[PDB]
Amino acid sequence: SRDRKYLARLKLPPLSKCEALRESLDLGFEGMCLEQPIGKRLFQQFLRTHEQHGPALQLWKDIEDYDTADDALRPQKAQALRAAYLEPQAQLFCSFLDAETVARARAGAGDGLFQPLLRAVLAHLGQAPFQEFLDSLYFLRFLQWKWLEAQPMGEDWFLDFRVLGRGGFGEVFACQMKATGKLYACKKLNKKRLKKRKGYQGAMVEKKILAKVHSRFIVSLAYAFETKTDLCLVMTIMNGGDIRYHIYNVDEDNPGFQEPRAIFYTAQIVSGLEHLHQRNIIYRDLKPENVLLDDDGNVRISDLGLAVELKAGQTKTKGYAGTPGFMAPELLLGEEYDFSVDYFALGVTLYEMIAARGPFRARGEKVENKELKQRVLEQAVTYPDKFSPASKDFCEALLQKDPEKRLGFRDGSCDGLRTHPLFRDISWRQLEAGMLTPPFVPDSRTVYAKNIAFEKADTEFFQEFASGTCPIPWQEEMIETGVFGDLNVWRP
Amino acid sequence: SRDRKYLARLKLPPLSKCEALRESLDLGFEGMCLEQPIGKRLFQQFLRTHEQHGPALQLWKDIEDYDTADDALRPQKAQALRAAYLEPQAQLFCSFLDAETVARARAGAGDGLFQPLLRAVLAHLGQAPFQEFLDSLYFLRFLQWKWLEAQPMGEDWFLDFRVLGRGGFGEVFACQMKATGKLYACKKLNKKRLKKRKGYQGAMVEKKILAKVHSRFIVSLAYAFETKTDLCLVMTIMNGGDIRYHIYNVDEDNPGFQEPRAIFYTAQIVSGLEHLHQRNIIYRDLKPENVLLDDDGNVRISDLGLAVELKAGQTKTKGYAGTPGFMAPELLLGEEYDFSVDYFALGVTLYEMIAARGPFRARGEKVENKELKQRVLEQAVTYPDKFSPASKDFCEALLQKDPEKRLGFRDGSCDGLRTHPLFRDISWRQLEAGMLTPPFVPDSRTVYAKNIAFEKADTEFFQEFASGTCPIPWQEEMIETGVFGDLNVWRP
Ligand SMILES: COc1cc2c(cc1Nc1nc(Nc3ccsc3C(N)=O)c3cc[nH]c3n1)N(C(=O)CN(C)C)CCC2(C)C
Ligand SMILES: COc1cc2c(cc1Nc1nc(Nc3ccsc3C(N)=O)c3cc[nH]c3n1)N(C(=O)CN(C)C)CCC2(C)C
Ligand SMILES: [Cl-]
Ligand SMILES: [Cl-]
Ligand SMILES: [Cl-]
Ligand SMILES: [Cl-]
Ligand SMILES: [Cl-]
Ligand SMILES: [Cl-]
Ligand SMILES: [Cl-]
Ligand SMILES: [Cl-]
Ligand SMILES: [Cl-]
Ligand SMILES: [Cl-]
Ligand SMILES: [Cl-]
Ligand SMILES: [Cl-]
Repeated sequence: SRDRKYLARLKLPPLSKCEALRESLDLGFEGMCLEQPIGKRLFQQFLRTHEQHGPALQLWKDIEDYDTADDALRPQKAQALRAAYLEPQAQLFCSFLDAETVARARAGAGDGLFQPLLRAVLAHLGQAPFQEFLDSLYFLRFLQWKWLEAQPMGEDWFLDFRVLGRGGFGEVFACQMKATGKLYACKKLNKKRLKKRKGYQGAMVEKKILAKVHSRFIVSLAYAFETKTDLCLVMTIMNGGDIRYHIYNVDEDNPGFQEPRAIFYTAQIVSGLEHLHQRNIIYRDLKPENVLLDDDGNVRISDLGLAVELKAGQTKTKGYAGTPGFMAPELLLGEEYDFSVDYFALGVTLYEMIAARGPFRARGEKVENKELKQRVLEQAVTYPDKFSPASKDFCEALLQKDPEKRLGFRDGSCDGLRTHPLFRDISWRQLEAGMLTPPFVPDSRTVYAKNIAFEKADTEFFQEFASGTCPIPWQEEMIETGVFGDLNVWRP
Repeated sequence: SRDRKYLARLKLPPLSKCEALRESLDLGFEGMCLEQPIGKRLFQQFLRTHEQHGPALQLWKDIEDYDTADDALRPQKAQALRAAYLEPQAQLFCSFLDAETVARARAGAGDGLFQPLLRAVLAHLGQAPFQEFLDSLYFLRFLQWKWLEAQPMGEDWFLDFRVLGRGGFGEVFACQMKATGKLYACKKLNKKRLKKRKGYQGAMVEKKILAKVHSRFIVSLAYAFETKTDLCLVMTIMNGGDIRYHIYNVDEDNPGFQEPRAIFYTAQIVSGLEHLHQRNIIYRDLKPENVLLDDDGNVRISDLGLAVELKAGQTKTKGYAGTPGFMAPELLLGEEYDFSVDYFALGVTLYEMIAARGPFRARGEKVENKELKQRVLEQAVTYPDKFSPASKDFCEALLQKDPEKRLGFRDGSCDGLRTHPLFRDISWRQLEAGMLTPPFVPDSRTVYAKNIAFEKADTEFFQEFASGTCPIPWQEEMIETGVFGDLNVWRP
């Protein structure tokens, strides 16, 4: 799948070419060695080759391993961890730690056992070991990768191979990054039609939100660029398409998802919504057609074209935006609103997943926006026997017409909502890491995709929009596809 | 055999500690990338990881491989070389080369086919590829190894395990470098006895000569250091001891070497003598007791305590030095002399190897220095039937009493002497590289070794003498013993 010609442009530069990055990059520990996948990998390689750091690195790795392990393996793991690093006879005893820290980590039993230990380990690693890393070859090799990350990688680097859909949103293609073979979805916005529909500012707002979030539960933006005709956003491809299709069109006679599958998607959508709300962004368009499914069985939220970022000291907004059937009463009435709107839409979405109809409209019923609006404002929802008591109760809590009484985001988090009995069987710590096996695994639908004067103000906007490569996704791609391993070899 | 505790002091430094070496080292291409084993290895690793340099490196390696191959394999090698790098369809065609150079290298057939090609390859490598190496991680890793090479590695680093011999020369021990396990011979000079026998200047002259030669046919000096009681020279151990022992004491009834074995040692001693004479050094003590044998079957000259380096514009010297029986007439008469003296001693040594007696004295005969001196000056040598015509003729040529008529060093080399029919079966190019199988392989004799106020002028001399680690031998040891491979790993 890799193409030779583009793979050959991924060459590490001479060191002298990296002297300007060295001045201008943020070189803090958390930002470089914890948050950037290449930074982390290179930091850990430095630790592994410096025997004095062996215990700190192996303890670091063993805590991450513990944090994502199946419930049945945690006793034996927390025993092996303690014996290797914490007990007085431990072969890899971590003597940079406080006696208190070692004490507490040897006691304790519940969730987040070792989270305090981990903070201590990362705190230690950010002092002398990090300073030694900055004076090593490994740090320079990080600057070389960062120089590469910053090079031009525009339309030429992507091969379009299938049309996924066209409409007012632009056109979306399945495409392949030529050097690595990685598959992506590319959304293309026609520059002329965009100017004439005065959509510059909306498009920019969407791109910005996508660039600044980084969640496994939200489609990722990996590249933003321009062509002569289009502005282009290269993002995670979700091979299953939208979940609405799956609710109705897979078992046509008996549509709807089984509860475990519905619950698992809800949990992933809640994780996505929390990520946005913690960054002061309101999504405003949650519905089944904008929740996408991949062929591992996981979902992400997509279509961030109606989303708003709240400004400094802003807790509410106004503005009529959404999809009829999913907009909360407070929005339909023209009031100010906050993150609450997305929780009502969540309620509606879960209802549909289980019932294969919405709470206000029978399957296939045709309702004009006025008749729908008055149903959302006045109609009490009923629940068929198809709903368990926990799914009914969760749904009632989200469908509260008064946002003051609705379940949602409280005290900076969704942790309140995570405690509802609906989610009693979800291991959030494995969900967060992508390590919880989905209750259902679908087939890919990529084969159902069919084959393939501006002013200076227009120019400057396009070029600002075309900000290029996003660091974190690019580092992921390089590691995942094996390119990092191949180009980072010291002696074959 | 490696010891953990000393191995642990071989740690590569932080980069900032190498900034002063970077200013003060000679960083020329020939000196760093061709002559220093670690420099070369790191240069070749840089070439191997930069695909554009692949052809130059593989051609470089294939020429060295050709230069040392058994005679029967050279046709097929020179064919495979031409097809890979030189013909218009060659997969690894070397397009930095001139069309003339490629032409000549495709023609030709004799000895030194590709020597002009090799000069062209190394000339090319010393331009842009070398400049790219200096701007790479590989060059910095070279500075790190050079910093290590310069660290204190005195008496503590060596474990003495056997006494090889004691006398007026000091004491010689078999010893082991603790970090690497490498075995060496260590010669120790007692500081008090040395001062009192006024031997400071002689000892210094010897150390200096050993440090500045680098030949596979001369014992190598690897470390020079002091203790509270001794000055110490750590050098190649030669496990067989001196060849005099082997002439007489292995087949006691029928002593002497077979001609092929004698010829092979002579060829190696000539290679050693040429190395000295090309550096304007006269050995002055060649004899069987100072030619040492190792258990691969190869010999080196040792005991450089009488050697002289001629000064600028000096072609002759005077001074009565040597061993009775091996000193040339011109020296015995008190005349000026040059490199010719060592060729007479060669004559004597070869005579003894074949006859198991000297040319002037029967086996076991006792002759006072006066009666011997007059025999060397007046007696015509005779040759038993034991001598082939070629060995007789070579011996006659070296035993000429008139140094003007003696075979020797002419026009900067021994190439004249190399053409004598005696050496018709020696492949000099494999001999020079250590790649000619010896006609005889002996057993090691290490088990016959038995177990274990100064002025400020004295102080300054000892510390000048104790110059520490010699770069080239140290880099060899690191590579040979596997330490280089182990510490130079980038990702285990
Ligand atoms: C192999 O992948 C697919 C195949 C299909 C779809 C979507 C995808 N995948 C996909 N589709 C995307 N968006 C998309 C596809 C059709 S319209 C559309 C959009 N308006 O964003 C995105 C945006 C980020 N990542 C994406 N991944 N389709 C849909 O999900 C249609 N719904 C959005 C309404 C079109 C149907 C097929 C099977 C081709
Ligand atoms: C396992 O190694 C040996 C063992 C023995 C000898 C020499 C060596 N090896 C040796 N011997 C060396 N020198 C040496 C050993 C005894 S005296 C002496 C010297 N005066 O330099 C050197 C100097 C550089 N490298 C050396 N290697 N011996 C001799 O070669 C004695 N002749 C020089 C006269 C002593 C005998 C044994 C077997 C112990
Ligand atoms: Cl690692
Ligand atoms: Cl390093
Ligand atoms: Cl299902
Ligand atoms: Cl509805
Ligand atoms: Cl209804
Ligand atoms: Cl959990
Ligand atoms: Cl190599
Ligand atoms: Cl490099
Ligand atoms: Cl023999
Ligand atoms: Cl004699
Ligand atoms: Cl005689
Ligand atoms: Cl030859």
